[PDB]
Amino acid sequence: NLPNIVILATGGTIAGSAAANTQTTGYKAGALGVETLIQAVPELKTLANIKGEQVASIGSENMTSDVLLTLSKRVNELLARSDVDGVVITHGTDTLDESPYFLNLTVKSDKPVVFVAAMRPATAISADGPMNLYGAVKVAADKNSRGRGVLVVLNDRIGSARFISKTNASTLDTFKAPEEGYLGVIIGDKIYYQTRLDKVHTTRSVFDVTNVDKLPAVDIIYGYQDDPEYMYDASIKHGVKGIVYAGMGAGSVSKRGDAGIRKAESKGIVVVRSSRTGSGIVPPDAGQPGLVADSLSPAKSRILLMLALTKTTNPAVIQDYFHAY
Amino acid sequence: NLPNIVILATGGTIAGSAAANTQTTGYKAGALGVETLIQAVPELKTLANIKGEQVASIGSENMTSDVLLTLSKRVNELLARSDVDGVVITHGTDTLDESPYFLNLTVKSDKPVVFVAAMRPATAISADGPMNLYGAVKVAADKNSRGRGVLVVLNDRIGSARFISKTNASTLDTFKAPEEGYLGVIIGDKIYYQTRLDKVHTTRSVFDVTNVDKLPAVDIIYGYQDDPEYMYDASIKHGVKGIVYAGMGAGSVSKRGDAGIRKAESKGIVVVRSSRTGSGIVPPDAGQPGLVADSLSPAKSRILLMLALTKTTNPAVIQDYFHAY
Amino acid sequence: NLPNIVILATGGTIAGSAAANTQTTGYKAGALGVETLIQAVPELKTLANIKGEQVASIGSENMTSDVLLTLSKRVNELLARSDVDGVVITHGTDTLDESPYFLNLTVKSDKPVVFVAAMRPATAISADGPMNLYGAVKVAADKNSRGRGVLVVLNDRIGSARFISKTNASTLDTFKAPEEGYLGVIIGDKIYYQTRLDKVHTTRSVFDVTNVDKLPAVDIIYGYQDDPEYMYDASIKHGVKGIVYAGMGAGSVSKRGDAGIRKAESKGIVVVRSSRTGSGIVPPDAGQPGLVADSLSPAKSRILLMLALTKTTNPAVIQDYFHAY
Amino acid sequence: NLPNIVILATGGTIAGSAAANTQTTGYKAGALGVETLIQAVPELKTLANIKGEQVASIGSENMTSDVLLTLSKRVNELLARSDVDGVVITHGTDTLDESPYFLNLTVKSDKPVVFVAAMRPATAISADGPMNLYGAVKVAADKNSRGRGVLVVLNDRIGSARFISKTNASTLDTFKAPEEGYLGVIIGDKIYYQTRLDKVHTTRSVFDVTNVDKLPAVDIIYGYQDDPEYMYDASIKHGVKGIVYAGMGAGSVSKRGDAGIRKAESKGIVVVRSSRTGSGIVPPDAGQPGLVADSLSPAKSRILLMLALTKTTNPAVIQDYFHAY
Repeated sequence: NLPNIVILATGGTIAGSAAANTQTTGYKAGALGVETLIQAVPELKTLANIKGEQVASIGSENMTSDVLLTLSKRVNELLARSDVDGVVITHGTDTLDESPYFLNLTVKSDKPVVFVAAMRPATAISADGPMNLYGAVKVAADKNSRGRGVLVVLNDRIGSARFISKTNASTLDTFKAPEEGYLGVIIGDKIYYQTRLDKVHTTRSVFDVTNVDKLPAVDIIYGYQDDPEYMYDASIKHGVKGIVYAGMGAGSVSKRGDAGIRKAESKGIVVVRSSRTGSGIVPPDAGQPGLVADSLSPAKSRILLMLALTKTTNPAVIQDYFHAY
Repeated sequence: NLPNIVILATGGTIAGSAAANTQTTGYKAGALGVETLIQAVPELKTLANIKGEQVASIGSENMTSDVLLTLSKRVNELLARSDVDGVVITHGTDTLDESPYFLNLTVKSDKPVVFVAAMRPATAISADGPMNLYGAVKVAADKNSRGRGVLVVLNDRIGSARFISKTNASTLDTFKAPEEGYLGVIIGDKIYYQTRLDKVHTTRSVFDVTNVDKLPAVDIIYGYQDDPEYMYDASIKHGVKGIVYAGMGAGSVSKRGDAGIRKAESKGIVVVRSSRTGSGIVPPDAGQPGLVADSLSPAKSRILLMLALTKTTNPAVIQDYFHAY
Repeated sequence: NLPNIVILATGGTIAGSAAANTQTTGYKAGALGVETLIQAVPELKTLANIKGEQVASIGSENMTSDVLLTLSKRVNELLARSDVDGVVITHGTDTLDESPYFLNLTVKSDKPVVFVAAMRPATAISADGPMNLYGAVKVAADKNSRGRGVLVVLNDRIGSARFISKTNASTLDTFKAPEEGYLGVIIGDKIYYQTRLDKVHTTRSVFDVTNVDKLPAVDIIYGYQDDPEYMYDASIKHGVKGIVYAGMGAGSVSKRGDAGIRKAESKGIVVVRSSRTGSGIVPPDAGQPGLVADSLSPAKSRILLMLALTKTTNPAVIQDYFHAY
Repeated sequence: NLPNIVILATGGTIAGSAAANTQTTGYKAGALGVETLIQAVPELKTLANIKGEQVASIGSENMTSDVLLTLSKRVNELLARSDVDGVVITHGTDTLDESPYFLNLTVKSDKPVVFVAAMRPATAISADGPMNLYGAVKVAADKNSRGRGVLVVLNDRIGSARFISKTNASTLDTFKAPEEGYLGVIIGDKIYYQTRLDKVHTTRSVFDVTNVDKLPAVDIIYGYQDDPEYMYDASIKHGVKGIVYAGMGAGSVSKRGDAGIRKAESKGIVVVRSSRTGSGIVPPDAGQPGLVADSLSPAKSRILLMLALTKTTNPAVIQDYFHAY
């Protein structure tokens, strides 16, 4: 009859009370076990019988690469059984830009992996966690929802981890993607799909971390009007593997940045040019240094280069990774 | 008799030749002087009396603050003359997020000041520089554009320096303000205003740069998963007078981020928290260090802090501007 | 000390209950009365001294000019009082395009008049009503909200009754103004104002229905590829005094439409040309019949023609109200 | 060994002319021919072997279904050959909502079929036609464009026909798909794809007009506050085969509208309910009459209904096409 699904908790807002009926102020978030959540929404049972686990309880601001490593692995572990049809994961709102994209490059299965969260506290007037969680499961248990990549579900929308991001600081509808749109929507208890991702992911993925201990170090440097050359000397003097330049316009550099990058490359450090605008593609130009991010954002570019460096260190191949993913 | 407008040049995309026709990726900017641009469109003389003089002729991504001053002083002295009705400045698009906001805070006259740029080489198949210029001048020569704050014209749109920025990396409809919209639009050789900036500016700005000669130093640090903290130590060790932070949401800070921000504040450095999303408001929170930017972007916030520091240091008074400007 | 405001209810998708709590669709609108709505949110009592009046109890789509005319009268002479600082109104979203704009033209006061609603049933898992209603009272209770026009608060945003509209059939963030933005934003128990409408309204309006009891009948015709010309005949043979056209391009006409308009005009009746695209300007064009709606949508345009015809019949004058209002 | 591409001209705004270089509101359309438009863009020779063929010289305002059925076949006939690789179609802009979706249901192949237009006259400053046509032939000639469905190309974008629509009325960047997005983009002489349509089309379609001479008439009725019922009889009394209801809210009908509907559904015709909002889905509702569009606009809903009326007449059958195309 009903399918079996597992909820993996990491903290967040959906599982976090405030101190007032309408308190949307800096409070302590992520203070809820996976046991209670079952309670609050007993309507979940009509959808599918569920089992819960506790993977952690830390703010998304402090989510770390170490955890993503432990998470991806576990995920593959449970997705491999016959009594596990899908997986839902509660997570923070501040870094939901990175976490769901990392598993997109490392889970080896067709069975659904869905992230869910909330902008309003669980005690706020008109809290969204309930209904966002309710629909996050529904898509998990759906047959048609298979083989579409890692998904993100908030505000009645269904979007891919390759495109979505938090576009506004504190609004309910922050997550979106101007250019790419959504995958599908959830209306009237029914689900409607509209489009499919046209990039490589999950199964066809070449990245595997079945047995990796630590990832390389990758920094992000902003580009502005009077940017400091010395900001570069640091990461270098700390031996990081790669650097992601979040630059002006389509990743342009000043005579101070054009200089620092070279200094870095010589030392064997890989650099990638991304934009600071928030949308669009950065094209290539032999008149400038470094490699070029496709239409990946600073945040997601770091997540790519980090895994692209455990495989190889050859520019050509790397560059070709940014256009295929 | 027709109006008196002057067009101060700086050269950018609008005045930069390409190697071929369809080539709109590899080129040189600040290669074509004012004069020629004036020639390319003989229809401009139907709108006003044009006068032009070069000042920079350099790519947008390499402009420093010591040059901005020169510009503000230059435009004020031209606006005080009983025989000048408006100004029109050309600039690149890369750092067109900063420049406009600077004059909008230092120019002391209700007479019109219009910035203008292009997204393709003047040699592209359907170059926009032409129509955008005629369109900028039309606005400046209007008698109703007076007292509206610094203006930026592109793609037939009229926008406010305080809100407008480059959202996309390559498209030509890149400049927009999702939550704020535009002040006016130009359709059919006709102008239509619809809203007015509701913040402090120009004629009523408490800042006056007319007698200084060197602005303070201000850096910008990014916020992401696993972020380092030696970045902060770098700026402290070089004498920065203030730091802008690009939070992960409502400006959240990580464990290491919390740490860095304090070392700086403990040494006389003022730090303002902005946001890496793109649009939105960072709210006050006594559970974190530094000040909060209203809804200004990391880029724009840095410009407002430079000036702030040339008149004070009382953190309390600094917070108030961000809310009013 | 504590301000005091009055609440006027007229049913709507915010007063509807449903068989279950997971029923987004399929509910009876206009089930509860103002009484209940206040009892649900005990926080309101901490913002002001509330009071209500169940003027009607229906659903958005059955609203009628009769009801409108009444509603405007009852608010005028209640804002005239000294014991009333502001008034909030509850309404469906199915026609919130038309109700706010009507009052925006007929209310004679600088005091706050706020419209509010919700997209999902009061019985639903995360009904948006409670918080929407909390904010509506909040903006009415403020004093810096004076002389701004008729406001409409929904989903934490403050939009002007002249630019806002339902842009999506079922989403919970359906009200927005692509080219004009929002006036302010409610965040962290604070309201932030950014812009001001720049067209005539309220106190400076020349339309006063105080001594009127019947408005002219106006229809709306759509423009598509094989549009028939007999629809105009049918409207002409019913008395109507004016038709709003919902043209294809920027008011483009068909052969069947040219013949159409041309026919009714001679029959002494005014026709305005609007567009079906949902935003933008409709330029003059002496080579095409009828007048031109500035940037008013078919519905906003119909509201402006009824009122327009109570004070005149001159084509020329009506053609100026469309550029100023 | 570049491909062979044919250009079927229909005239449109991309072939329009005027007097002064600044004219962009009063001009004749289609005035130019396929011959001269190519003479204007030599760089095309670089991409493929081209031919031109005139089929009409009117504007999008006057496109009747007669022509469409004619065009629909000449394309199929022209694509079944081997000396034909890709074909481009020059159109106006007023009804580019319709035409593309018509062919998307009737062409039986996998070869590219792209539409292209321009919002400015050819005589205009910074005219957008040339760069547009260049990018249009560009995609057709490419081989990774097969099996992706009919494509619309303007202002550097490649969007789908089941989603694209004219958003703004006069802007140069009008064509958008708020919730769906673009399939690909064109930056620096290189194509970038990212999204795939997820619905039945071209080949898999179950529609063929190869043996059709005349199509069934379908009219659209708008939805507003005080709507007339005498509007439904006008059609019923004229032999309409179908009616699309552009309903307020999510297809919401008014008391008067409810009567006119049943009144017709009983006589014999078929009726579908869409939205006047511009986007979103209309859910199923037993409490209301008629069929429900999926998330198709009134414009597109008609074409579909009209083509489905050449096959079956069973209500339940048709409701199933709206969910699938």
